[PDB]
Amino acid sequence: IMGSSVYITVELAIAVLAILGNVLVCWAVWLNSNLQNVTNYFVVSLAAADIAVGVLAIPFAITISTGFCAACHGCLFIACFVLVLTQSSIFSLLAIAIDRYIAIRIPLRYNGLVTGTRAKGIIAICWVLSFAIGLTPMLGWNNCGQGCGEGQVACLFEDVVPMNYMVYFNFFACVLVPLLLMLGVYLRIFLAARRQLNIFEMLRIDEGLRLKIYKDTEGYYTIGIGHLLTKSPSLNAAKSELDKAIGRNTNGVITKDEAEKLFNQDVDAAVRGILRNAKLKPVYDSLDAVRRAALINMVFQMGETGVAGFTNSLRMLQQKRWDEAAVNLAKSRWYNQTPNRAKRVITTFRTGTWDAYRSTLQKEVHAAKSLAIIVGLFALCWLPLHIINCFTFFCPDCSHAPLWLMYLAIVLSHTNSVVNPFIYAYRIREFRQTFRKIIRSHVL
Ligand SMILES: CCNC(=O)[C@H]1O[C@@H](n2cnc3c(NCC(c4ccccc4)c4ccccc4)nc(C(=O)NCCNC(=O)NC4CCN(c5ccccn5)CC4)nc32)[C@H](O)[C@@H]1O
Repeated sequence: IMGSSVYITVELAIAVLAILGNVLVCWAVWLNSNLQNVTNYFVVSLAAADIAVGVLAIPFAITISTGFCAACHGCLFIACFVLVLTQSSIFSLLAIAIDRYIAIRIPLRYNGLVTGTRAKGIIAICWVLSFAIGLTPMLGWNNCGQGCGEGQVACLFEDVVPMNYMVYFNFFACVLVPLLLMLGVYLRIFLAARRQLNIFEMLRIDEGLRLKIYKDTEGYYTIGIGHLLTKSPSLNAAKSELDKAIGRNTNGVITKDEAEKLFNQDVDAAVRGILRNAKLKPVYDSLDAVRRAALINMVFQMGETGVAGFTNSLRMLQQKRWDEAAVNLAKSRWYNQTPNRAKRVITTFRTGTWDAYRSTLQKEVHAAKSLAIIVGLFALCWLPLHIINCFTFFCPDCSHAPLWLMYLAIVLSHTNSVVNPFIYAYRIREFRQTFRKIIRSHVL
């Protein structure tokens, strides 16, 4: 079997899978309303980039390898488009990555930051950037300012696209940097996923963390986790009290480190409050650190009068009757009014461990494994090819990778540029379910 014949065959087999698989992803997002959030706007956008990679880029990439005599600029144009379209995937994959970072690590600012308007804008930015970079060769940086006769060359990627372009501008800027950002995103999600738990993380999950001043339920300026600054209607008075509490000019913004110093002051304040209260003091003294955190949690929610309202349930906690206490607390107005928060706090009371709060993280251990898969593929599929280029460009004298290896590298580059949404999308239950619903219907 001819080598070239095996290349064209595998490459078109990829072309089709790309089309079929990614249509599938856009189909799912079209039916299921519950899939029509903003993340999936980035997913579809990649879906689409990848469809054009399958329908256009791959056929042009094949052409580029046959070496027929073409007008240099005609063959430059074909070459450029494959660069544009593969470029679009990479960046579009990166928007997906950055979308996830914000959704997992700064979830209280995600809506008012990645809205539908901005998403569509960011997609414009990706596509415009792809053209800018991929069309650069045509604006002059190319291999034919000065066999086949005059004006024509053998149509092969390396005959029209300069190797210094591909290494210095394209590799370093359009593969290495995107990859490196994706790596940092993965790692930072991972550290969030597997974070150590304590009273600070506990209340962040229940109340949120703000690093910037916001007006509250009833118009009062606040910061961190639940920290009232002033009742005064002035942002300027608010920031002034913030500076006095922190110890520098904030301009209304703090660090996570600093909001922990605040939270701890508020905790000390709740403990002092509890110690003065004769209905709570004994219950608090009898408990262990983690159940103490549960008791303090209720207080931050209801104040101390309210917590002292649970006479029966407080009694049972003092007598160490955990299951009997849990059931008692679950009958309240508190449970019915805010059930998620209460069930987590009641489990904490039942167990003396952080389990209820740990489970809240399993959805981001999920997200981190996904990013890991994407980034690992991405490195696998894009590096051999660009590493091959660098060796050719820096060390032209030295031993070559053999033909089948160099060509496999291209095949790999195009596999990632197609099967990327699908893996991300396949690992989500809501997608996986919709896939099944089409497959056992419109197909059959
Ligand atoms: C977002 C970024 N986008 C991309 O990276 C996309 O752009 C395309 N691309 C990116 N570098 C590409 C690239 N490097 C050129 C590289 C090479 C060649 C073949 C396979 C992989 C890499 C090369 C290395 C060394 C010398 C010249 C080119 N060759 C092609 C592309 O068609 N080659 C196929 C067509 N040529 C050829 O058979 N020449 C032959 C190969 C064997 N000979 C050798 C070998 C060693 C030394 C001298 N002579 C004679 C020339 N395509 C590329 C590819 O589709 C990527 O997905």
